[PDB]
Amino acid sequence: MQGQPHQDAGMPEPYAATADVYDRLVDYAIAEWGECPRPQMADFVEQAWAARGHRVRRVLELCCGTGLMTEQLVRRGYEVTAVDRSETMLALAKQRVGGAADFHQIELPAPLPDGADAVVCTAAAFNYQASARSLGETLRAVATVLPAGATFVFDIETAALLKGHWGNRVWAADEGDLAFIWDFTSEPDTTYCDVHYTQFTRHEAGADAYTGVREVHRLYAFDHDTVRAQARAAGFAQAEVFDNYTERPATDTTRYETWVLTRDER
Amino acid sequence: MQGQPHQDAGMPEPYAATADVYDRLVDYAIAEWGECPRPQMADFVEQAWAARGHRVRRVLELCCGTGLMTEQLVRRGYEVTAVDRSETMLALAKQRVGGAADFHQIELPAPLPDGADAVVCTAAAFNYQASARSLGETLRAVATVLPAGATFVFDIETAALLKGHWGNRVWAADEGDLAFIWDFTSEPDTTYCDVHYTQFTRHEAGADAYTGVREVHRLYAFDHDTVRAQARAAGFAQAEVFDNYTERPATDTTRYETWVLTRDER
Ligand SMILES: Nc1ncnc2c1ncn2[C@@H]1O[C@H](CSCC[C@H](N)C(=O)O)[C@@H](O)[C@H]1O
Ligand SMILES: Nc1ncnc2c1ncn2[C@@H]1O[C@H](CSCC[C@H](N)C(=O)O)[C@@H](O)[C@H]1O
Repeated sequence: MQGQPHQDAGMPEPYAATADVYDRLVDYAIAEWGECPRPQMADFVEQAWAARGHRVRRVLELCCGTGLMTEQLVRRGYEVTAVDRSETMLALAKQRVGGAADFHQIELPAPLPDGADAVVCTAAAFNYQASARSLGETLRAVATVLPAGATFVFDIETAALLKGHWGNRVWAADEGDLAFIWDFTSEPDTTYCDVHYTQFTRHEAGADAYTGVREVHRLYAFDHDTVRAQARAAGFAQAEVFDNYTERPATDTTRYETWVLTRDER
Repeated sequence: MQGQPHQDAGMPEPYAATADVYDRLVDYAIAEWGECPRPQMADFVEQAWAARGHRVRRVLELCCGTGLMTEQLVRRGYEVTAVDRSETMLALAKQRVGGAADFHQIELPAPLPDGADAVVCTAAAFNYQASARSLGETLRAVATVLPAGATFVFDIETAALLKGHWGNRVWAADEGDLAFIWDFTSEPDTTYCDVHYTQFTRHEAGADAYTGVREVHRLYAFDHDTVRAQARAAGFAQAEVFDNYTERPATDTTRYETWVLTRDER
């Protein structure tokens, strides 16, 4: 996976070993750090479409993961195409949604399936973009399949958090059947934070045996000037930034920034 | 163990399951949180004795643990008596020091061996005292064996930390062969913090099997007025408080307070 630490043989790529705990860790993130529940994310994007008079029918979802946002869009009656680089994540998305969405294994940046009325990318997937250059190339791929005036909504963890909050701190929990640790490290003059994730899964209740699994996730911070510059060059001169899928403009307490990009029109 | 959470059958008392990782966790605490290395603790207590003209020969050490402070005192030529409630901790202290100190298994408060010229209690052992009442009873036991003008030096984690720092936060580390989590919880109107400690010990390098162990430690906060009141009632009207085994008076950044109590004289 481009942009992730070079590591030994048999070391998992992000989500290659942890896909089967992802939904549980999302429930934890919602309860602990303020990650937005998917129904609210879907309410927000629908409100954004309605406020522009967009008769959105076809939605392209990037980095769909296990399909938590995909299922909201499918339930609401959209014709959903959903893409992700991870075969383990996609297998869970297919279990959740079945044939009600069209799934593709694609590593961004790469050409995207044509025909959408709107594009979404939820839950900080864009923090895996390896560079401002790659981010711009991914935004170009989106612009290619969106008509003038159409919208792309995505969220990222705010740049300071990957350097000054989580920054170099540690979080963990012991839930008995599973214990997990996130150890964040960010070197002085880099734009990224390495998250060393470790988990221990109990073999059986009432016994003390566990299996340990580790994954390293490199997360890149993008400041507002970089997002705006790459968006403009990609064909989204208009970009706005909100606080975590609410209509409140982003402020200094925002942890998850929701960017609403509008495709250039005439 | 009085003052510790009532828990199920087969749940370890403090240090009953973790004595064999204690020295390693002290090395971690020294590196991570600023716990004072034992040679410096010993330098500080010796400087305090010299500043009073005390020809200290016999030292009583309370809550000696695995003997890290005991070994400093023995090396420096003192005649050391050392006591602790924990058979697992004392077995490690005897491995370290052998017959060069006189060890007793005693749970404080209780009568102490007579004859000391000075008493010490290092590394926050007094935060296990179950109440201000118990603390006072332990101080009385010390006063009983100390002559007029003699000193008792002990340290405690500062009251605010057990309510406002560690307070309700989490710390953890994954070191490969051992991973550990401290999960601190402190209810609104209590004077104590429960530390849920969990560790996972690797069976062998190059394999993913671990064994999990948990211990719960209830730590009590004592404010300055309480320490001073119980010390006075016990026969130590003079009490002074320093920052972590330096000659600097305690301040608002002090995490480990070093109390120097002087036995009443005429
Ligand atoms: N360059 C890239 N191309 C495609 N998928 C990517 C990617 N970088 C990261 N991902 C995917 O981004 C996801 C991040 S987790 C977010 C999942 C989902 N959007 C949700 O709302 O829960 C993972 O499934 C990961 O495999
Ligand atoms: N009431 C009590 N009576 C005796 N020992 C006690 C006690 N409460 C706690 N302890 C002991 O206090 C120790 C705390 S760890 C500190 C060990 C040592 N003084 C050092 O400098 O490293 C443990 O060994 C524990 O068993």
